[PDB]
Amino acid sequence: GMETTHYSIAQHFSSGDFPAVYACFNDIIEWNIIGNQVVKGKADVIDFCNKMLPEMKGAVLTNDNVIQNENQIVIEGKCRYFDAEGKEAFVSYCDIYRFENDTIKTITSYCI
Amino acid sequence: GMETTHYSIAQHFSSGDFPAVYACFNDIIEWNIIGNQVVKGKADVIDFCNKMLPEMKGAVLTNDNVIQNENQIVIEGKCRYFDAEGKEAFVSYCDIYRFENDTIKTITSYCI
Repeated sequence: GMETTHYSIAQHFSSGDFPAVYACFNDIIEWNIIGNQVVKGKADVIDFCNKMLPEMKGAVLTNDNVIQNENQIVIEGKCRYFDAEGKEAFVSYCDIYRFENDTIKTITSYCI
Repeated sequence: GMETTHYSIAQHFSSGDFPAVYACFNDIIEWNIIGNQVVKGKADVIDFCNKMLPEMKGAVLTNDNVIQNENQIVIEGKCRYFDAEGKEAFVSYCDIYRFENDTIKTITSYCI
């Protein structure tokens, strides 16, 4: 049902596998990366995700926790990557999805 | 009912009015301030909140959005405060509460 589809979409996006869910983007999707920027519209969000994709492919992302209602879903997780000293580092993230039926209407990401 | 009580508790904590909800803390409550620290146990979390309270009283906190299931609740908001130049600044927060019936079991805060 809808709950399982939302769950899957969110899991894929949060873990960096953006291309698996581009077809689920609303035409006017917004991605609000808190403290950074808001990317708006299907084409601009897909292009931004594609620019970012190699960084995700080189990193290791683990989704840790999920909070789901009928409409909105929240995923916490961590992204392991390597810093300037070429040393291991971790970004802790919280991604919040608002769906409009089976499309992603908004994504809000807190990344620390 | 339970949903409205959880909602109220979370609203008060997220807006910095910690003393209104100390009586709702679980004995082994944990507050995980992402990228900072984990404060553990009722007494230590209350003491930490009390140390922080004057900073909250001098700031202006606005809860913007809420995602609630039967158990866990997520509040997004912003805290307006003044920086080193004595200039206005804003921390964007996402607070995630896990309840154990009517007690707060865990709080996880992402603050940017």
